[PDB]
Amino acid sequence: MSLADAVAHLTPERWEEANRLLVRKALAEFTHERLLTPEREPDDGGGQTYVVRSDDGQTAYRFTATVRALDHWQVDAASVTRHRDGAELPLAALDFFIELKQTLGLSDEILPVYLEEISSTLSGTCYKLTKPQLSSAELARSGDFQAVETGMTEGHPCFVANNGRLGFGIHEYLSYAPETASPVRLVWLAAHRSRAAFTAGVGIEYESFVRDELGAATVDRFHGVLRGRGLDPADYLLIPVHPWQWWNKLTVTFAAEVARGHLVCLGEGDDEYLAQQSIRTFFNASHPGKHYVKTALSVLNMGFMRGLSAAYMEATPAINDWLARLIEGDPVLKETGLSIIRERAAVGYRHLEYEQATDRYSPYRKMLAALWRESPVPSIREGETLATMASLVHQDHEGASFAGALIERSGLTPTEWLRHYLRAYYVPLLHSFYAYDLVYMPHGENVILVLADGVVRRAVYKDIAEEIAVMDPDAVLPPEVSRIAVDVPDDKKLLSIFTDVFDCFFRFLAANLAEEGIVTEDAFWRTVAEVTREYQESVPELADKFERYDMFAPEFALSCLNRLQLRDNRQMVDLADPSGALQLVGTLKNPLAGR
Amino acid sequence: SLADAVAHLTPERWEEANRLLVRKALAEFTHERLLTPEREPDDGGGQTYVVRSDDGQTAYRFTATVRALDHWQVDAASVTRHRDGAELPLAALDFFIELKQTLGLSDEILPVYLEEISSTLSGTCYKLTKPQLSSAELARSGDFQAVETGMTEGHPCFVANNGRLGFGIHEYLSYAPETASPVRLVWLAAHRSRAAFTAGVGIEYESFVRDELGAATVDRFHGVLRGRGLDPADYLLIPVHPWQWWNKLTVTFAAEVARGHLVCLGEGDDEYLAQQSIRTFFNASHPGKHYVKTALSVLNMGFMRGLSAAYMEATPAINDWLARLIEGDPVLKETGLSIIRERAAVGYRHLEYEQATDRYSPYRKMLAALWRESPVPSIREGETLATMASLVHQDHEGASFAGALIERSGLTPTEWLRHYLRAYYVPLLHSFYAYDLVYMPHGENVILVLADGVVRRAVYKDIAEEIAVMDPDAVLPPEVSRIAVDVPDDKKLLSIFTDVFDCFFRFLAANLAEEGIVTEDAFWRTVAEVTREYQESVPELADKFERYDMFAPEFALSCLNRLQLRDNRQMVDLADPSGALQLVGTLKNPLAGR
Ligand SMILES: Nc1ncnc2c1ncn2[C@@H]1O[C@H](COP(=O)(O)O)[C@@H](O)[C@H]1O
Ligand SMILES: Nc1ncnc2c1ncn2[C@@H]1O[C@H](COP(=O)(O)O)[C@@H](O)[C@H]1O
Ligand SMILES: [Mg+2]
Ligand SMILES: [Mg+2]
Repeated sequence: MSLADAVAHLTPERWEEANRLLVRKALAEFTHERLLTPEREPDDGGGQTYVVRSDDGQTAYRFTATVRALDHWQVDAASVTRHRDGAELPLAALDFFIELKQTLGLSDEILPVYLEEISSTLSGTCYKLTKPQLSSAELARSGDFQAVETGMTEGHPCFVANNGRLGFGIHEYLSYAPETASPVRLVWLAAHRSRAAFTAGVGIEYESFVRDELGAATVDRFHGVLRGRGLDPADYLLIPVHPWQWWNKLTVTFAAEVARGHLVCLGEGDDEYLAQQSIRTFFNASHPGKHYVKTALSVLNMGFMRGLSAAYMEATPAINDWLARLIEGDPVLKETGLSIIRERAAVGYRHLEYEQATDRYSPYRKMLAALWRESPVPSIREGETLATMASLVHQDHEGASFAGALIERSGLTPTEWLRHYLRAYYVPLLHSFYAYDLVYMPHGENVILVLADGVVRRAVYKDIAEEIAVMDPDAVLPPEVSRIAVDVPDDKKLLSIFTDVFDCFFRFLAANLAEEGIVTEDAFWRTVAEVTREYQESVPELADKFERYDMFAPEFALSCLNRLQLRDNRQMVDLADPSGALQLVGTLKNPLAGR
Repeated sequence: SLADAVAHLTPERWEEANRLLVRKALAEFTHERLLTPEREPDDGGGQTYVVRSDDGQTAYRFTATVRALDHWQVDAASVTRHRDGAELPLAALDFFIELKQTLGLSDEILPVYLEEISSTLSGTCYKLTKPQLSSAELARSGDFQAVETGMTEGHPCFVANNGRLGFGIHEYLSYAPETASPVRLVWLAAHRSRAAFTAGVGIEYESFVRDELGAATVDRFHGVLRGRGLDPADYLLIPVHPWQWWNKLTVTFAAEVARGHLVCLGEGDDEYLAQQSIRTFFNASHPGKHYVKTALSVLNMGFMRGLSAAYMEATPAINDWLARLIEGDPVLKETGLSIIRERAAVGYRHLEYEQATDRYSPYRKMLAALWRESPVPSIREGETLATMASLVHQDHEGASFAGALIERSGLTPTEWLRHYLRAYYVPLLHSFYAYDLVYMPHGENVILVLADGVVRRAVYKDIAEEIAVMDPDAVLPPEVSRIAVDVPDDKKLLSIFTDVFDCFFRFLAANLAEEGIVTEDAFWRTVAEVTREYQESVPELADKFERYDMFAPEFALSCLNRLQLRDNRQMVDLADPSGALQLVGTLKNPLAGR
């Protein structure tokens, strides 16, 4: 049955494995965020047994872990056991959360919805366990950008409830989840110019842009659909839409717009897209050189509804143009090879009645918008391949690091390999901060690596307009881009590197490379220190600022990521409050300290 | 197919949908005293009124006839909208934004309520594309399900009444009653450690499910379980709304599917039609077989339409108790009253979600089903069935369906009304006065048995979850004592005044008067005669008749729309219905001085 087929990945054996992996990560990351304080229990062999108890005291979780730099808890999956009233019990993620509800600060309101997000994340793991199990070495050897993108399993390495996609029924999961590599056809709407606005970056004009993307034949067909209803194509702008968004939302929530002819259904476009790790961003699988399309998707994932703001679209291209120009202008960013793939164009729809009915923060203002982003594909030479930076912290079904496999392929020492990666990825971030007070959101999903023979040649940053900030409230910026100017205490500025790079990315990378015996934490962090010191030696003009915002400070604040989602799982940061949802809980030892 | 699904959404149908809904909004919100129209005298022969927005800048203008029970027959074709001196299109979303403060819609509720408005309008657009049958063709047809799927209005008080929120447009087309789309149920095997089946008198499980599905189907179901390593003895069968399977059970209850607490058995062979309640299915393949009522986590008219696993245990016993009571009472026998029983019920208890929520949680209403016997086997040659909701049906010409039953009968409007009141309304007087027992007897909970256009007898449904005994000291069989309630004495007769008079007869007497069929005076005269004739026939309750006075000058105006507007997600709250009631002054009882 297509009934039975749709749940064939939900079996006791895979459910067990899924629960073991998720509970392993719960113990590790909730210990990192100091929600749990595991108690040391009597010397087993040497490298350490621990116990975590329920709110109750009645249910015990025992495991082994190696504790690594940045208060990182490498909890052994195979070691986790559960005990109550003298007896062992099966590992069960739902029971974990009910049992540690108060320990974890889960409100009565959030718990039941959080458990849906857990339930959904576990299903996805079960789905991923049914797929062909490719080693880290096979995936590296493939050189296949979309094989890597869709082969990723973890998601965000910190958030536990990270792959919820709540709003997807099972059939929609199987059609739309990145890990399915299901081909998707975008739904195209005509949107009346009384309510839709198209914004073009330098070098973009609308009529040639849409003809390049859809082909002149499809544009002609769409013009015919409007003439057919007695409508003038000049009156309308083209908006591509996530099929989920069209069938579940715009046809109901925006029925008035469809009925009135403010919105007209044109059809599917021909090209087959693959959802990326972000879910609502599509890569063009038929024409890899064409643009990604970022769609409005009113689905809950990882602390936010994944809509797209019609208001932010107006400035989105200008912000990208400014960033690209700043990068071509800077000698250090040139040495580095840094580029972005620009958000090149954007369209937004202003639902006039919903604006009248909602504050400017409502998800109802984020139901209909899209932007186009350049493919990195046309920029690579022969011999080059592309990969999500997320791949560096990927471990295959045998625990083998994809970073490890790139090191193997490269023929370089681990530390030589790391120098090339850090020069490409990390040095731009240090220089953007010190020279321009510029920060990004540089996790695994927002960076693409260009690889030659297993070596990182250069990094490509994406997700620009909605993520970048300038940490100077009086920054002189072109009018259209000054909304990126933020006021942030001095106190918290360098947390952009310590939190987003060190605690939420390097911590996982150094640990996977240590556990697999490829390179010691000592040599990992020496290498970061050295590249850091060499960057600073090459720009003496910024000496004063290197001392003021010290990368080698003894300590910096623990910023907790799960704590945000546990306090509020629908908007885990108020996008309307002065960066002040951060949950800082004491300090971490800086691995760079004394270098 | 993309264009096919939105083909009902056109400017002309959307315009007509908005006109109808703003007409009803002006009407019912005026009835509930949220609006106070001003009289702009055209003559002094009455006629013409204005309502302003919260800011006073936008003016709504119409004509109405005010009838008994403060019923505002707002003429749909008269409604105009004006701002800064210019005419504007009637747009329902704009109506609600403009009167947000007047209507008491919170910042939190407004945007979700507007979705329910948008969805209600969409439905109207879709009903406007169906073959426009007249009340006379529908009444002549004798087709139970042509009538059921032929209704357009929905609840005649509630404006945001047909939202079905959580249906995507594809789901609207497959699942909404007005589509008459055949549905196949999805069958799950539910492990006995979490599922419990309960049977009324005369039901045993194994013969029951073979009767419903056939021996071959049950055998195949046993085959899917043995194929998987599982013993069929360990499992019960639960039928599920495919929406609930595809969107909720396969995701929210993923742990149950994966562990084999729930096993997917496939679709059932028989075709069902969604009834007006949306999650109750009539068996179109075998009309004589059971209705299936399903758990459906969608928002409609002030509630989620899930089904409580906890209430299923007592459902059949409450049904058996009411049937036996009806069978034993001479006044209820003379009336011809019967119920269609909720005969069987299964409930799933999700133990982890129990640990995580309080007993009121919708997480506990996600997997449960009951079976309700069909009325079809009980009818004789010459008899047809119709939802009581049809009496207040008006076709595309404004012609009352009740009117068309009167014409077919050859009876005077008044003779016709006696038969209807005897079958439907007397049993409600006798239940209150003799047993302190009330139902929820709106159009969707009553089926009429029809001979030659006449109401011969009435059949009640929605039983276990609706009925009350208004007496906390009632001695009732152990299983059925949860229907015992403490209601203040001064609110008891609101069961008749609110649910029958203000929420049904108000509409029926106005439709009949406006079409010129029979006057309000003669309508309410007949009601008063049948009330008096009931009371005369049972003199031992003379003292309860003076204590609960059906002919009192006045009773409280109980506002239905005010509840949905205060809370569109659970409009009646915790375990205290007598709690959320919004009483705003009084209505002139049309039985006053009779
Ligand atoms: N490895 C990953 N790192 C970060 N985000 C990820 C990753 N894999 C998937 N995601 C998802 O991508 C989205 C990130 O959005 P943004 O933070 O704007 O880049 C969220 O929905 C994340 O759950
Ligand atoms: N004419 C009608 N009268 C009452 N309820 C109706 C009508 N048409 C549809 N319904 C729906 O039927 C359901 C009534 O549920 P209940 O009150 O428990 O029988 C609601 O979801 C109503 O919106
Ligand atoms: Mg992103
Ligand atoms: Mg009902």
